[PDB]
Amino acid sequence: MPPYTVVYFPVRGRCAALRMLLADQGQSWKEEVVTVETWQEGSLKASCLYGQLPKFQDGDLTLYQSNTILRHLGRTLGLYGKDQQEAALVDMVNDGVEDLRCKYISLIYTNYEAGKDDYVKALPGQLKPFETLLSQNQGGKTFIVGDQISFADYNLLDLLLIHEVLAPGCLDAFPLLSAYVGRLSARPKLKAFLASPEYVNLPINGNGKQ
Amino acid sequence: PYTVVYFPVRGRCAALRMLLADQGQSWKEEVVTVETWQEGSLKASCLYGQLPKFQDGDLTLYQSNTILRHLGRTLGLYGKDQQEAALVDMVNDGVEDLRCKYISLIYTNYEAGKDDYVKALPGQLKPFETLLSQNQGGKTFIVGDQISFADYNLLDLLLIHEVLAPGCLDAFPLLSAYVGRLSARPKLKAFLASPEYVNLPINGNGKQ
Ligand SMILES: O=C(O)c1cc(/N=N/c2ccc(S(=O)(=O)Nc3ccccn3)cc2)ccc1O
Ligand SMILES: O=C(O)c1cc(/N=N/c2ccc(S(=O)(=O)Nc3ccccn3)cc2)ccc1O
Ligand SMILES: N[C@@H](CCC(=O)N[C@@H](CS)C(=O)NCC(=O)O)C(=O)O
Ligand SMILES: N[C@@H](CCC(=O)N[C@@H](CS)C(=O)NCC(=O)O)C(=O)O
Repeated sequence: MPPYTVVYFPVRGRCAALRMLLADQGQSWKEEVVTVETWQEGSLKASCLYGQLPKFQDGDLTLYQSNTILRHLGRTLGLYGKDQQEAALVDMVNDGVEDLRCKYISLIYTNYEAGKDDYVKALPGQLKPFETLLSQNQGGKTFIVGDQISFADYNLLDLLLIHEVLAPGCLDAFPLLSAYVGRLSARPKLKAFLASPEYVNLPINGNGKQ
Repeated sequence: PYTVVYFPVRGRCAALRMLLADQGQSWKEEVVTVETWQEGSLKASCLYGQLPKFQDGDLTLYQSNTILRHLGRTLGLYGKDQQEAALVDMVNDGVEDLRCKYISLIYTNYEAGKDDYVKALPGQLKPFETLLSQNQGGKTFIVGDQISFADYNLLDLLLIHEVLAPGCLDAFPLLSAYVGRLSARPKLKAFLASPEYVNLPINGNGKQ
């Protein structure tokens, strides 16, 4: 049996990046699907530390919070930079990704209809920093930080892929980010995973908007 | 060589300053006035257009939690092993989630939402009381038996909530004892009583 178990709703949401990480790294994991019915029952919610999913288990280590899970996997699987300097930069990129993810989630669940236009207008300004980080690292030819993949790469890749669905062509103005997405999307295991029913047949968000 | 660039408020820099002080580290403060910020040049050079900005030698960092993790990693305040490091991260993310709600209240709707906020508070503080009860009965730190960067961040969050809602920790025996115990550490105690800390407002709009 797999030592990894991810407990989540049947959506990609905040679990898309860690699933891409596990798949690309050749790890096995078990998915425990939580239906809205089961969640509204109350018992599972009450046992979750902050009353929220995802919940992750590595052996008998139970974790909550998507970024804690990413950092844990980054640390145990060696996807956290080659030294402390790179680890700090990997963290800085991930926090940036998380900041934009929060705005995206707010749009999707709070005011999709009304704020989608303003959101898409401000997007270039939000994506520029990542284009800049990439240009400073070997000319954007490898990963977001250093010359080895890190957990921040999977998180950034997911953020870019869901924005391409929200605003098709938003990456056209960013040559380095565009090439980065195509390059990472082509990795053997990741490519196989992104094309699988497991990934494709899951909606991005829980309210049907994207 | 540490340098923290920030506005003249405690805000998101309070915890890292408490960390540096308690650990006996020296740092230089570069104050950014609203005037200087509105000039535009500094903002434009900041990676995500925001402060704090931190320098460790020639390593320039942005994002308060990135700075905390960096100091946690280099100063040895990140748990004794990977299992503890993951738990330290889980506590910090929880602190950051409540901090975001606090900041939203303070700057978005202080007058209208303060009552609802204070009513929901016990529910938000319970998880930390529970974490503490599971660690040697709440007698040491939030994770393990050594202090971590999450302790300083949680301490700051609890101290600013006591200012917002005096007595909110009365219902939480472990959190109450935890605050008093950490607040009594020699260097931290000296720092929390200094002009450098005391004479700085908590937030930029005067609300607290
Ligand atoms: O950050 C987040 O991930 C975030 C997520 C939020 N909600 N997620 C949800 C909400 C409802 C469900 S659900 O299981 O009831 N319904 C579903 C499940 C699968 C596909 C479509 N709908 C699944 C996920 C709501 C606010 C947020 O900030
Ligand atoms: O997360 C945050 O830190 C956060 C911070 C925010 N604003 N911070 C500010 C805003 C204005 C200033 S300021 O330099 O113009 N004014 C000041 C400075 C010192 C004391 C009182 N006011 C200083 C900090 C606004 C929204 C946020 O979400
Ligand atoms: N900060 C947490 C947030 C997790 C979160 O928002 N979970 C949502 C779904 S993705 C949830 O559990 N919603 C149910 C609820 O809060 O009632 C993380 O990064 O994992
Ligand atoms: N996620 C960042 C947020 C930083 C932030 O919100 N900075 C605010 C003040 S603390 C800022 O620079 N505001 C000026 C602006 O954005 O115009 C962090 O944790 O440091």
